[PDB]
Amino acid sequence: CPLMVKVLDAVRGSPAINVAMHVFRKAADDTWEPFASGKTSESGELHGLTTEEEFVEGIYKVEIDTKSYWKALGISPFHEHAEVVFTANDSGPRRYTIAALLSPYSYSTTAVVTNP
Amino acid sequence: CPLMVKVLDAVRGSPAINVAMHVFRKAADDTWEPFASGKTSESGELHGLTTEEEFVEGIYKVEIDTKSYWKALGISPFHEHAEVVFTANDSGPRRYTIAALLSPYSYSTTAVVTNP
Amino acid sequence: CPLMVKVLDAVRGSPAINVAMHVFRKAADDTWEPFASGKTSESGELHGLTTEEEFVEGIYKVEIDTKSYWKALGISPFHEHAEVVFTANDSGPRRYTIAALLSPYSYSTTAVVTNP
Amino acid sequence: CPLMVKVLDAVRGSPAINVAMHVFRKAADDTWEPFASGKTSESGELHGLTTEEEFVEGIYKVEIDTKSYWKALGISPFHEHAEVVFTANDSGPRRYTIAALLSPYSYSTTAVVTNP
Ligand SMILES: N#Cc1cc(I)c(O)c(I)c1
Ligand SMILES: N#Cc1cc(I)c(O)c(I)c1
Ligand SMILES: N#Cc1cc(I)c(O)c(I)c1
Ligand SMILES: N#Cc1cc(I)c(O)c(I)c1
Repeated sequence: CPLMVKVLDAVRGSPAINVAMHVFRKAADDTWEPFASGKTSESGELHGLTTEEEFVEGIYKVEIDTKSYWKALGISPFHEHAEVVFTANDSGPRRYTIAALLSPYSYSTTAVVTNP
Repeated sequence: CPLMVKVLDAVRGSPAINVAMHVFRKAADDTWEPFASGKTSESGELHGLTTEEEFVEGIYKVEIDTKSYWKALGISPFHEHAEVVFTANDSGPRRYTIAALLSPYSYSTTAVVTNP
Repeated sequence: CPLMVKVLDAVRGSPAINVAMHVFRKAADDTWEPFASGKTSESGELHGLTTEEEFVEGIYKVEIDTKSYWKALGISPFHEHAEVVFTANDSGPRRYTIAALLSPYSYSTTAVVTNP
Repeated sequence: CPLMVKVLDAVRGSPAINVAMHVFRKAADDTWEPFASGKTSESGELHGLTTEEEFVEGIYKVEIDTKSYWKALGISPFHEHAEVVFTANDSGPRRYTIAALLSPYSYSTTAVVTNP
């Protein structure tokens, strides 16, 4: 599991559960190709998006569907989604944890990058 | 000032100056059409992106080149850029301030939306 | 304006108005001596806390009553208050902007420090 | 383990390791009494601060020594420490995870509160 995403709800002080996300990888022609997808568990975490073999060097984009999450709570939020765009594995394989901290009109995103 | 972007440097405790960004508007075929652009001033602010007449309902994307900012300071950052994607003006004109608070491995973005 | 505090509401996407705060300065016996206070304006800003002559080297604490702010909106928040503790003016006068970005279960605070 | 604190370094994209913190609890006379202390592990986490039996209702203050952390890296940061002040267990026993995301001139703190 070289890529994990964790999402927290800053309004309720809880993991953000059942948050969908779509992961793209930039292709050779500079377009976004589908890479992986899933939704967060009861812990706010999404594990198992990819494998060490599949997660090669590249530019990846994680699109977190924050709008659906807020709308289901009756909140009309600002953002369409929370986006995270990054180059991965440029200097060899790494493990990435992406955290997203969500409020209706604000989000933060942080990466913890470790060398296995 | 229908749309203003303010960028702060959370490492140095200063406005983030000379930060380049492009703004796009989503087209009917889901592609991103060029809309506005500029770079932040010595106050970290970018004013004059659009006018009220031009800034109508749509999904807008602000792509902030945070990578170039950090690289100019000799820091290898995580993100390729900071993206802010939002629907604007769906209830008629509003004034939007997008704030971005930058660190090498983390950013936060917040919107202040006011009715004229 | 040697010390200014700006407070934003990350749930509603607005300045946080009428937010009360007290500023203290640490005494030689480690107790907190009253220094300044006020509440944020309709722009979310609190100006006029001190003057350059009065604002000398020390450890300062800004105690922002975020709990009362959320309770007035019918939200039970996590924090009793948001505290910002920092040494100021140890290299002579500077100008300080303290920003606080508020959510019920999360806050961020950033400083912008400039040399006059 | 009803209280856990996790600290992340937003400059380096890593857990903040060996970060000291001191936890106080407000006494009946409105003074801060010592409650617990420790430092973060290699994962950025501090477990075992207290027990279910000892962690009664009260107002608690976690003081995270962020200044020593940055200084050891050669950075002169803004804050003396990152503070988290909260009422715990007001409606029965809960489990608290406090996360702190650190930059030299900015920090965020978020709580995840769960019912066992
Ligand atoms: N694999 C895969 C996959 C990638 C994307 I981008 C998706 O939106 C979905 I649904 C699946
Ligand atoms: N923001 C944030 C954040 C909160 C928790 I709890 C984490 O484990 C990580 I990694 C990041
Ligand atoms: N965080 C933050 C923040 C700081 C400043 I100085 C701003 O003007 C705005 I808008 C947001
Ligand atoms: N128990 C305990 C304990 C509480 C505090 I506050 C401390 O600063 C130390 I050192 C230990």
